[PDB]
Amino acid sequence: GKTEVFLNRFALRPLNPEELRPWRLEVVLDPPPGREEVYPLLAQVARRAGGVTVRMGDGLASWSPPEVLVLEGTLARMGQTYAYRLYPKGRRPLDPKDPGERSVLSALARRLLQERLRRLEGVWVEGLAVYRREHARGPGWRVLGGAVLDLWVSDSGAFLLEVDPAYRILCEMSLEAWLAQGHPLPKRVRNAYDRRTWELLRLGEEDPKELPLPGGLSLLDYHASKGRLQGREGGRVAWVADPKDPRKPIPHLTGLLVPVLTLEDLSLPWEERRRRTREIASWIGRRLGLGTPEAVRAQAYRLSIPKLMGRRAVSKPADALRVGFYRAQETALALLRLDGAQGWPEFLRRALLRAFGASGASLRLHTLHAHPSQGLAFREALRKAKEEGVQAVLVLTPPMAWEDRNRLKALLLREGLPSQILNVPLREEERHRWENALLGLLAKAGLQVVALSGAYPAELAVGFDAGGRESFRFGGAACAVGGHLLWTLPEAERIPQEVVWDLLEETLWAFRRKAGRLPSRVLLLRDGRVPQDEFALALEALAREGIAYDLVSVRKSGGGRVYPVQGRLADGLYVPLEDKTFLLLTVHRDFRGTPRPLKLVHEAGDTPLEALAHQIFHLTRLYPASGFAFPRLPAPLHLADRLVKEVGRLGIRHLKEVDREKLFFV
DNA sequence: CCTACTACCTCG
DNA sequence: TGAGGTAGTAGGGT
Ligand SMILES: [Mg+2]
Repeated sequence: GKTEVFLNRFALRPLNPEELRPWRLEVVLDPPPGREEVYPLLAQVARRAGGVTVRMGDGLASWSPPEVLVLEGTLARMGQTYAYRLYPKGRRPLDPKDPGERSVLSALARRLLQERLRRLEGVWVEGLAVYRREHARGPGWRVLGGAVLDLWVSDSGAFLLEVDPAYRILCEMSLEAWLAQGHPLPKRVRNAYDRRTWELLRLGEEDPKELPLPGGLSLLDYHASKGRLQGREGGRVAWVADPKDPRKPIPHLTGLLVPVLTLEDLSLPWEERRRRTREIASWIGRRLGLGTPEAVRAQAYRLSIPKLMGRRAVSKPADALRVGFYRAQETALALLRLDGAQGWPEFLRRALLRAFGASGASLRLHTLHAHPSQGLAFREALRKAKEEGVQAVLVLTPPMAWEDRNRLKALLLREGLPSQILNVPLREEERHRWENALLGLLAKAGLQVVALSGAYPAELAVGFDAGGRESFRFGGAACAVGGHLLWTLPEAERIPQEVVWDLLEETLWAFRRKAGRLPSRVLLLRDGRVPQDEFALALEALAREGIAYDLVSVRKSGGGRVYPVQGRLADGLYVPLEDKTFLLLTVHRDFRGTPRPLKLVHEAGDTPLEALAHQIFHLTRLYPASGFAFPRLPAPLHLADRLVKEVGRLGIRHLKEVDREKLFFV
């Protein structure tokens, strides 16, 4: 079932010979810099030279003639002040089919765009973003509307425009004028004289004229020495703290600070965004000399709608609260009220009783008559509950302090009980909140509430997540789904490539328990965010235990946007691009702006791409703790993310007191 | 490319 | 602590 789509990219004219044959320029820096310092330097030199020049190798490339560039000059990096001399080395014709050359050409194109935007009338320009309309204004502020553009070169030697509409919140005032309008104090603020930012702590009346500043002159005298005040006598003392270490305070002036405004002190329907993409594309196209922008169309396919099921077919995990679960053994749940009231609110008890009745499962509801503020007796009531088949506890409480939330969760978890919080006051009308809480509680108690009916290539699908930003050197989490759902952690700084295999191996082991075999083929999912080689060991071991596998990277960005040529916009959209890579629009709702397609890469294995798309998109529905909206990412990745978030939150790098079939972290 | 924060709007 | 995605904002001396 195929269709056709638009991407938010636009084809423009092919590059002329002069652009294919740009000026090449050698660079010398006195003093000669190191090895891990030369590149940032060269970029700085390229900005310094002026014109449409970029870095190429250890030199520069330009579309502007040497005669309008700044050939000799002075510069300052990390203390070392350099002098640079440029030497024209002729014109080097680059080929777009060559990736390195094309990368240089694309840099030159981005430069071209930036320069053409800078010399443009009537618009408000910032970087590669252009803003054309005032969408809102207020006493001292503004919300501009426009688009973030991009411009690169295809391997075919042609320009490519990318357009995505956006708003920009701007402040037209200094901090003092902002405060003089009676507006509240912003959390973040900026130097009016440079780009450094701070967090605003408070105000001070320790007058600016008489405020000693580390050996010598005063606040005012200091700032006036650097010619920042430029005549004007600045405002009152603003106490500001550099974002890094908020412990140490630093004096400043409200007349030299500019509020950094957030929406705290603006989304578009897909159809509107499509429109404005078109409009802005046309305008930029006219204002450049790039020609007529022609939107790139792509072949797409409509994946089949997943068939969720409980004790009867279902559309969302909430209807299982009426219809019954997929797998429900006997359960005992327990209530703990941190407020003053007693017993279950009747609607929760009723919903639980119905759901279990319609599943042929027994349900026991215990009520903990103890308070978290009794250490010993509370732990005794806890163990008494646990020793009577209690599998999870629901917590009715006022909004908790964060630290107390963490403490309570930790305490209950260590005695062996996963926990769900639901805030009071709580009306029966607040349907989605307590239904969501109930689904969460059920999933934490070990229940399989929904499952996918269908034939899937990989019997087991596991997704990973790292504790560190860029390696698994700190661990450490994995989640899997058949189909039953499990999680895995490492066991208390390690060789990054070993952690991954540890997680995968245990996962396979749990599968060996509950299923009695090893899986035929498996689906390995990673959110990229890591080098591939951290998986090499796992890939080889997988190929050594005789297990078939696929490795797919799943990224949230870099796919741009996808619109339909005609008709309505739906999910289950699979857009093939080429070599092992594809877009996948997993999730969308009308009121929910415009969807952002996921970008997926097929790194290992050799299963048909469409099949992988099918299963991944289907796993989009298997997350059981939402219940009204499906996650954008496949359940294993979503769950893995939540798991490391919760491990970091609770600090449970050592937790062997809870079963791995229970999803305590939702 | 990635995270975090708050705001918004609904509830496959 | 209900949760989802899409928005905006930020981040990868004085
Ligand atoms: Mg939760």
